[PDB]
Amino acid sequence: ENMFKSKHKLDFSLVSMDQRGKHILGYADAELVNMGGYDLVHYDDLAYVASAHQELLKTGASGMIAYRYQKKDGEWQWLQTSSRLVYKNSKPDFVICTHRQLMDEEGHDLLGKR
Repeated sequence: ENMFKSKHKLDFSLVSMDQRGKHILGYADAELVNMGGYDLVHYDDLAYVASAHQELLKTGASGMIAYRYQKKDGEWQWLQTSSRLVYKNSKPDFVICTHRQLMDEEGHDLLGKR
């Protein structure tokens, strides 16, 4: 359903985002090129995304229960992301992420459980 995917480097910087994700967030391709992994992450969620970044690179998978990504209009879009390392050859190559939109009341309910 309203789930979208995005490709990232191992440092979490954006490589690609599907059209559904760009419609939800409101950004064009030129606005997301060479965009850092924490660029649009809410200040209150920097440490949380950072720890899931460490779990991802050490284990190969990670799950972010609820965090905030700033939309182009200024509003905050709560997300629920599942990250995984994709292997080219037999080395970690890039990161694939599967997100899901969350309502404001839903993301704030998960804030105390993440």
